[PDB]
Amino acid sequence: ITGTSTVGVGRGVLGDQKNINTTYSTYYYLQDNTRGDGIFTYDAKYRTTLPGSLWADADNQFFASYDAPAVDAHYYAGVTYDYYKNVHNRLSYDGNNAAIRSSVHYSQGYNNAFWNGSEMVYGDGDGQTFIPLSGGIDVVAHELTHAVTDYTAGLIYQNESGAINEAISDIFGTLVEFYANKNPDWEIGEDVYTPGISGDSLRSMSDPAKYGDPDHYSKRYTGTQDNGGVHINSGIINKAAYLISQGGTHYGVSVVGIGRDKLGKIFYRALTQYLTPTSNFSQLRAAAVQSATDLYGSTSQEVASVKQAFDAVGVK
Ligand SMILES: CC(C)C[C@H](NC(=O)[C@H](CC(C)C)NP(=O)(O)CNC(=O)OCc1ccccc1)C(=O)O
Ligand SMILES: [Ca+2]
Ligand SMILES: [Ca+2]
Ligand SMILES: [Ca+2]
Ligand SMILES: [Ca+2]
Ligand SMILES: [Zn+2]
Repeated sequence: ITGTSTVGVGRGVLGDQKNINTTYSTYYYLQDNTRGDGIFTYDAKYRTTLPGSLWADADNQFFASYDAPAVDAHYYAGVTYDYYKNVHNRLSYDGNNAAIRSSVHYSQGYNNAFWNGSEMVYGDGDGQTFIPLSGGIDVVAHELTHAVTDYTAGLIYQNESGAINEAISDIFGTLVEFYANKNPDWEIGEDVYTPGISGDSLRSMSDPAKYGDPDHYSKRYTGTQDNGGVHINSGIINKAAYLISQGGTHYGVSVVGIGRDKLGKIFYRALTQYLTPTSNFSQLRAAAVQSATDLYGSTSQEVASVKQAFDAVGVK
């Protein structure tokens, strides 16, 4: 859409008011011209045909219930773009300011969100297991991060490399949640999962076992479902990442925490410089150790904490 940049206001999934970047040309569109080559939000209209229609509104006010998921997918994708640029100096997912596209209201009662190889897609949930998925900033950043991985390490979505792929998305989705300071935690999907149950979440990084996911390599899923447990074995890496940042004693192994910022720095560098499509857990350990060495020196505390964390979850 060619037109004039403006700013509209709307209400998100959780009922919060926010300003969003729009474009005016007869109608007001969900097109943000301020970030890279743009952020574009589409209406999939309860269908599965993608991307749908670029989102058009007559008055630049998005307070209708149908508007909510579009407001949050659009705003959160801008925050995520900002985190990557400001913290890691990366311009969009491809590092060259590629336009970011998202489609909301996909299918009917769809309990998921995904990156399709080219855009982000968000279900509205069935109203019980989930509310519209774009209302969770960690969900939005998890999605966008699948694009970053695809453009960098290219981790195949199955078995060990696939669980690394999932852990990266959970790790950066949590870092983005802390960055925006939106009631941050080490849990995934809490803001959009089981609207009737308080206190739960989809996965836990602090204690993956809480929901039945492994927190040690010896408890790894060896089966075939979920692409060989990509959403299951990611718990082993999630736990390692939480220990590096926060510290703690796990299975008798003590880790001194080095904080989130450094965790982000070491993970980003492993991702963009050392990981490959087929990397396994043991290769990730080597990658993280080498990144920390590059950044802080072989004899630093940072390197020491990375080794301890991996030894705690039984990776190597
Ligand atoms: C019950 C669901 C939410 C759990 C799980 N999905 C998830 O954990 C998150 C959403 C979550 C952060 C809210 N979605 P995802 O990005 O991991 C699903 N992606 C996904 O399955 O991607 C594979 C794919 C490749 C190419 C084209 C299309 C799809 C799953 O698919 O098993
Ligand atoms: Ca309107
Ligand atoms: Ca939170
Ligand atoms: Ca969270
Ligand atoms: Ca809940
Ligand atoms: Zn994922």
